[PDB]
Amino acid sequence: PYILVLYYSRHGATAEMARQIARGVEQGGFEARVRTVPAVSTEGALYATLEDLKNCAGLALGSPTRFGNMASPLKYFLDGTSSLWLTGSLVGKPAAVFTSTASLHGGQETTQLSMLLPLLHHGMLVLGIPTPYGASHFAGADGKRSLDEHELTLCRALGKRLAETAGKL
Amino acid sequence: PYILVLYYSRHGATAEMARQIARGVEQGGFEARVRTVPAVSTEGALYATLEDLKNCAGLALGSPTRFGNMASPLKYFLDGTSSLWLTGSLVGKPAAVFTSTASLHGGQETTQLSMLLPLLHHGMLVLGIPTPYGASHFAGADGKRSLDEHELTLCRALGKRLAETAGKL
Amino acid sequence: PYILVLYYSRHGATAEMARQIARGVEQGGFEARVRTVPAVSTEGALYATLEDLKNCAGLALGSPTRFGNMASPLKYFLDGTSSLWLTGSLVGKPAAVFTSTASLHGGQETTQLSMLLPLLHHGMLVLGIPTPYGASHFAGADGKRSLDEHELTLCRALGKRLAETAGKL
Amino acid sequence: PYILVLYYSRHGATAEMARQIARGVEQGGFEARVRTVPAVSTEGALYATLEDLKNCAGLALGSPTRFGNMASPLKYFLDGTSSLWLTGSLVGKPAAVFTSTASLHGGQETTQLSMLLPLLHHGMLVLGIPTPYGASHFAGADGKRSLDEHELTLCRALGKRLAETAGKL
Repeated sequence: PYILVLYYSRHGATAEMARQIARGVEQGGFEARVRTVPAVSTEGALYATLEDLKNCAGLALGSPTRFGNMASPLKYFLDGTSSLWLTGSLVGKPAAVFTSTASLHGGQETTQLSMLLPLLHHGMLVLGIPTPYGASHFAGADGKRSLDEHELTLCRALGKRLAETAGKL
Repeated sequence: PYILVLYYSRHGATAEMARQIARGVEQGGFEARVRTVPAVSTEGALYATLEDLKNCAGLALGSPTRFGNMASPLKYFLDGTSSLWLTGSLVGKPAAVFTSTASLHGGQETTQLSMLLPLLHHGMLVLGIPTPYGASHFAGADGKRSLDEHELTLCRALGKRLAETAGKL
Repeated sequence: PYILVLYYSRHGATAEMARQIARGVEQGGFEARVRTVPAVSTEGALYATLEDLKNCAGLALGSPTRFGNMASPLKYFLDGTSSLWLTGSLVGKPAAVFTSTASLHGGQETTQLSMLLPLLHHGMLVLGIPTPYGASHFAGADGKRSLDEHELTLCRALGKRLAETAGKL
Repeated sequence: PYILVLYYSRHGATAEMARQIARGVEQGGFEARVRTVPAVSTEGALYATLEDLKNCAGLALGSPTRFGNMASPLKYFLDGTSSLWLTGSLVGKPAAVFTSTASLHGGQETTQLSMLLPLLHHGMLVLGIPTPYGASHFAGADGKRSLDEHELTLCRALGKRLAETAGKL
């Protein structure tokens, strides 16, 4: 009976968003299981496992926007979920996304969008904020800037909405 | 207690897909209300109304792929739904998409994708087929080619899944 | 030897962006031919023609964001360009997009994105701003708010870049 | 005076597509520099370097479709190109994409699409096939199935078109 809040964070912006979403989830009648993934190479929160994904009632996926796509260490953990898609899990379970960007120009909607693609592959029901595809944060080219009362509200709103939908389902 | 199957059709390909989805919906424990929209200019099934959208338990949206986007007469009917977004309806209700293309090259996924965008704006919960974003049909450059046993299965599957989710919700 | 700046405007926000882009185009060594399209129904700048599109050296496409997609009257004019895609024109010619939104939440990137899809169908070379997919404007829920020195800079930058690329090509 | 054909391959499908594109590039008046990237973890062609990307006249990017996104080892190599975006390179240079999928359902257009996002971030001019966003290959759930005369034609066509555009630029 938990929503998995699964994310990756480089300079900790996506990490705080994760926590707030978790609060939302709790407010929504569910236990938040907040997890991350390890760095990758060719040469914090606890690390997520396949079984974490297999057993969640629903999922919130987070990454910093990295050139319009999700961060590779997260992509790496998902690339290792064939089994779960093949036996058709995550199917039926609700999901949402969230992102952080260190950039004025843009790139969050599209990244949120690119992260809903796989969830729709795993056959999940995707929901947003009524950005509209998911919770977003501007971090400022310092990576420094902190959430606002507004961004905090949106994170919990989404977390709460995700949990309530898993409930209603 | 009905799923609105809302679509536009030029040469009737999307129209047959609509019907099959409707069958799915019935199989799924719901009444299908199948509707279309009128042609637009500067100079079949019954026509949809705003109240049709306001009162549905859930929604299936269909168009032929027209240069990677949905057909304008459909876009025109949606552009007239501000009121519904403003008072935040459709929110919470499930939705799916479907498309027809007269083309080898491609363009269906992207069009399905571009049609899920607005549903996520109106705050809906979007579901696919576990293409993966929605039911698709190749019509062949004649516009002629008919559904297969396979494409028919997918249409009802989606319709049934949409209705069952509205149910579970 | 002209770049077609083709757009639709409801409350004139996209219209001013069009003009500025046109200035950019001129700065870039090209004549701007600024055109719009007429309203559509079931029951300003000059109107664009098919031949306007056939003969341009390059293209800038503009719309207000309407539920994550381009405005229907524009979609309607493009839907009438089969001939041009079929005989494979626009192919090789550069193109860019621009948008206006009356909304805080979001929706511009995705709309810009959904408008680059067709250009890639017609086989065009698409370029952005080095949002990153094209020039954007927040209009404020009044539709009232005017361009900034910043948004103005971006519009001409894009127009200038589009024209220069058509040049280099 | 070379087009960088940059790709990742798991079971060698994207690898053959790379080679064919390279042939295209040669036919188009350019030297193909075909490169890949190493596997990533938490615990063939030569490997690409940052300087390979810095000095190309243009770029073709390839991956297998991995849940609607590009493969993580490729994403990892791109995530290490901040410097190049920051000093605004790749800007002005043409680019294309290509993909392989082991799947009936779908996912190639969207993945091609998700790979054009970053290229548009790095400020590149993106071109397709006049799928329409780039060259695609069905590998069959064996990963086994080989290119067709048709898919081969498309790969070289794209490679040739990419090189010719870099030429014209």
